[PDB]
Amino acid sequence: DKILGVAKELFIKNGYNATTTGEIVKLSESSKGNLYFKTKENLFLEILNIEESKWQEQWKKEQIKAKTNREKFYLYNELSLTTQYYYPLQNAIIEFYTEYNEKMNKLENKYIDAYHVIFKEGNLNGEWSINDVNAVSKIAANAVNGIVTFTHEQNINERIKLMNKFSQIFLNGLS
Amino acid sequence: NLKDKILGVAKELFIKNGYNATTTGEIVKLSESSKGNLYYHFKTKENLFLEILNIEESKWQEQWKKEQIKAKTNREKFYLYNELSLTTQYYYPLQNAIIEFYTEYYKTNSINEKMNKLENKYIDAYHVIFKEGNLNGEWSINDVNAVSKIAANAVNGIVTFTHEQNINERIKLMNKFSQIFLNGLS
Ligand SMILES: Cc1cc(N)c2ccccc2[n+]1CCCCCCCCCC[n+]1c(C)cc(N)c2ccccc21
Repeated sequence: DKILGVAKELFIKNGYNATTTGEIVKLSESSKGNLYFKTKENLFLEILNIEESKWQEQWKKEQIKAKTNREKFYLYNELSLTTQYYYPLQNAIIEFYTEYNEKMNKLENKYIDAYHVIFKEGNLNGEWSINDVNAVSKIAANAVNGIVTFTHEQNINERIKLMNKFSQIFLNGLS
Repeated sequence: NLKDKILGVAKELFIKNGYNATTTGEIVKLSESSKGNLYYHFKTKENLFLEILNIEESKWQEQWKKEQIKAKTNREKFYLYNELSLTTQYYYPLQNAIIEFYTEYYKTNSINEKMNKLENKYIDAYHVIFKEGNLNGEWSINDVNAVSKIAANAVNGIVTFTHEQNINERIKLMNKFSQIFLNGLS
């Protein structure tokens, strides 16, 4: 945990490659032997799992505010911009994909799961008629991740504005 | 020419060994130039890499001006541009030295300003697609500058975060997105 906490801080601030197990160990005393997650990957892939969940929990605690699935969608994407979980590691996560199908598969599904529920319960609630949810969930998720990640610099309220103009276009698109 | 040769050699070096690993001395010696001349044209490795990127955007835009003839309507151009963005990046060699470079100088605003200059140039492609689409009545976007930024960044996310998939599927999705997106505009 002293490892897992320092890593997150190092992976968020500096890169994936730019923070190595040398600097992580020196950051939390616990000697290199203690770091045995097997590889640097495993350490990192474990953090993503943690953070993806800390987000997914926060989303459940905050989705009550949404009455309809339409609102659930809008909101989920809005919250993605503001959260302190997962989405601030996406630079690392990108840098990770270049530098290297396993525990990754269980994450990518947990990552799209929030949209799966929304679109599934959305068909049950009759708000739209999407027939291939897995496609639309992976699309929506990644598009959103794009809007969050490829604008992390400019004014936060513009960001929120853009994401909502997105959510509108997308949902309107499905229906 | 020694500006171009520096750029060209630098590009290959970056492609070959990444951004961080490539030194200025390498670029210098391999291009039969000088640290002095490199400094006079680019000041830093960071800027040198930025001009490499400026060129690559210019080259990209040229591809698009030629490639977009295969797309008659702006609806078609939107579909295409997104495919290209996905496909052409899949085998883009600088893409790794870009990721490296970005996830390093994005906290620095002097650089990040110049990188948005670049990224805005990419967004411009969508701005044109949407604008001409308004003029042709393929759709009615009142807020084009926003919709462009969205399209571009939605496609970037699809391009970048899909990674765990087969390349024939990604195209399927990217086109599905292209479909869904356009069909929520009118
Ligand atoms: C040649 C060429 C070839 C292509 N297939 C191509 C495809 C799409 C766009 C440009 C292309 N170009 C042109 C490439 C010119 C360079 C401009 C793009 C770099 C600007 C930074 C973009 N960026 C931002 C904003 C935010 C991020 N978190 C981030 C993370 C990782 C990587 C990039 C990031």
